[PDB]
Amino acid sequence: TLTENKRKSMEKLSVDGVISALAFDQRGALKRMMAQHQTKEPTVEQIEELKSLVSEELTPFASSILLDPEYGLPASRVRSEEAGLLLAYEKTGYDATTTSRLPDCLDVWSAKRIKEAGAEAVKFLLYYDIDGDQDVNEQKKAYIERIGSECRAEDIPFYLEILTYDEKIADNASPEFAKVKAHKVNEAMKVFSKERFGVDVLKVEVPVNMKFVEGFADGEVLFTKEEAAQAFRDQEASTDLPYIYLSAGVSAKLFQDTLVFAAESGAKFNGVLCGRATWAGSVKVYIEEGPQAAREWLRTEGFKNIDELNKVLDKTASPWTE
Amino acid sequence: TLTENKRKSMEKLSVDGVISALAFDQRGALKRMMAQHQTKEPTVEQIEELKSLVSEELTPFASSILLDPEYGLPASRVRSEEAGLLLAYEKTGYDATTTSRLPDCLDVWSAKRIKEAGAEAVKFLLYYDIDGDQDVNEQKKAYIERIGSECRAEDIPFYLEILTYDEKIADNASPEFAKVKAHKVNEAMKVFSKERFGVDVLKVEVPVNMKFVEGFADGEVLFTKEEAAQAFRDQEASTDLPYIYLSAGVSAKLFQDTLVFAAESGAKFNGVLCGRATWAGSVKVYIEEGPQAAREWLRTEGFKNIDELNKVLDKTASPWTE
Ligand SMILES: [Ca+2]
Ligand SMILES: [Ca+2]
Ligand SMILES: [Ca+2]
Ligand SMILES: [Ca+2]
Ligand SMILES: [Ca+2]
Repeated sequence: TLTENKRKSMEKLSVDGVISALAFDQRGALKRMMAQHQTKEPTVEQIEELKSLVSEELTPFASSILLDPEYGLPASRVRSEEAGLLLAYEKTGYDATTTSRLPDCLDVWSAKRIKEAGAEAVKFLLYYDIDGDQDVNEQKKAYIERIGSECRAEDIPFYLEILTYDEKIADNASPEFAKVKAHKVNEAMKVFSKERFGVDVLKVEVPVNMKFVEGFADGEVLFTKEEAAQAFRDQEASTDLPYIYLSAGVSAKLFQDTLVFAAESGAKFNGVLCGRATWAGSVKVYIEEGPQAAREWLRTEGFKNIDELNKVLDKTASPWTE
Repeated sequence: TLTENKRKSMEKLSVDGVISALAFDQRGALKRMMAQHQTKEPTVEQIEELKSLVSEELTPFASSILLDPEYGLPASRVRSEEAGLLLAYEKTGYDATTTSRLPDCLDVWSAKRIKEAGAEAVKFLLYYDIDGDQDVNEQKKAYIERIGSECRAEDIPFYLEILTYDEKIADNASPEFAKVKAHKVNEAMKVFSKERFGVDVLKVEVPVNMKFVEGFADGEVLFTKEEAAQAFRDQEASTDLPYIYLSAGVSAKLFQDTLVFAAESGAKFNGVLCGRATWAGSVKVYIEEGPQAAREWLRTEGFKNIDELNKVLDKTASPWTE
């Protein structure tokens, strides 16, 4: 049950119980995208500006925006007044030399400081392999307990993002991983739905790799529609917390088709925290043609993209408000 | 100020508003004492036993005991029913290679787990140099905010221990450091007394190296008694929080003399988190004549030691109930 302040914050992040949030806390990933289109290293000024442009042009069409404290603070101050704010709390990436992918908060940040920076939610990404090293997972669970406790104290919603993996499978897009994905996703949600983690909303993957599902696949078919549908019902049965989907490994259209398939299957998901697909194309335009050009792209292609997603969400998502 | 549960825990940690706590969360430092008679590397059993012996024999005469989650959990279960329990949350020691001495919680622990382990307080040691790198201190302040937040959420008193140092002064006991100690201690207390850090009790050094104070000094004299007394008054005015003294670099007798002097100077300290000198003479006896001998040393010399300290506290310490 939400405290008064957490409920107020949840309300600021959604519309009629549905979270239609724009994810733009990309840091290293965004810089790498930018570097594709110019010779000089992308600058802090360029990065901050592009985030500000996306925030200004697209938040009128989003219930909230997720930004990073590193480059995203100016962008947060120019968001639509109707849109709420989440700030990321985790350091990006993971050590490729090991399989542990341990969580680490930004060095000079705390839940209190995230709140003071005007956020209505603390977001934190955790990599989790339910079948992995038990001592590694013990450390991960302890770390999430601390964060959930911070958020309880600061009275600010805790959005926990879970990205699954397997210590022994290098490629999550592989058929090998696809066969175990539902297990990884749904069992991880079951663990992190425990009261002791203090989570208010789970940001999670769809529990199936739709590219291998009958009727969605163009190549090999690993699952029938009924099998895929059962993975969604299992996911729904894994938690009683609000949860929202992130998009990965799929085209904007497939993600939208997945949202429809999810709702048809019985998943009562409560929205999305989705980004790249919507503003991606503006990065090239910003680098090559400049800010005003980027605005124009966002006002046209950007809007068209977010609009189509919104219409789908509007007919697929269920409200977290019971 | 204190919530109902924090106050109840605070009361379990003290007697008549005075904290006479036995500090015994030493880890590496204790097995190293056990160097006498190097019949192999000290056993985890031995370490857990000595801690249990000390706990069972001495806690009847202390208001609480501080243990480490590493070796001290068995010890904590055999503590007198009249003594409260603090558990250490920080990893011991620091990197000698660098000057940052960054804090770091025990990997598989959280304030929640500490509370679940039966503790009436979370204790955390932070090394702080008020004059050191500004970014390092930013990271340290953020870290303490997080812990302070955890403890608020779990509704458990937060005991912050501050050990001061200087990035550019190797020896803590040097005359050079002595000349700035009061500055380091008192200014750090001012910082961590701010509401945002959520500290309930400060465990701090006396703000002067008494080994250089007129009348207390065996060798050269750096300060008069009036200069020392003022440092104590400055310390009293650096915080409105309850604070207790740790004993460092001095004999049991000198520590006790310092308590008297502190009180005479106008310091309203609320007890101590000490006792290493009360059980110090049993470490050798334990690996010399076995468990039985140690118990006898504790029931005799041990008791005398802690009883003697208690009598000084009765004449010097002020109740935190203020
Ligand atoms: Ca609208
Ligand atoms: Ca308006
Ligand atoms: Ca539950
Ligand atoms: Ca459910
Ligand atoms: Ca007493």
